[PDB]
Amino acid sequence: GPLGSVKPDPPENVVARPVPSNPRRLEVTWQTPSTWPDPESFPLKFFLRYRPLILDQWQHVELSNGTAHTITDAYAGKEYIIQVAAKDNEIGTWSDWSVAAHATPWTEE
Repeated sequence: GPLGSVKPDPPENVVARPVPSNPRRLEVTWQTPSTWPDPESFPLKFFLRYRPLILDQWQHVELSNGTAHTITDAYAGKEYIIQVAAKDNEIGTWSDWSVAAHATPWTEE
């Protein structure tokens, strides 16, 4: 493609785990795609967006080099659809929203 800055494949190992010590924290962890070689030499910008299952509010978080995002803005009583995208810091090769992780922080009741 763009010879080098090829559109990064959908992030892998994308698992949103709920913190039992926080009824609103969602440890959204992930990793670079299997197709992606070195995540260091190629700063992969991850675009995370968490929208409540009761409100159509698509958030916008940029992770220049984040692989473990912790969001305390997640509702424990409602599911959160956190979609993760990929892109290259060098050349703008925006990748459409792929992985749509489903999670729910510690439902303290």
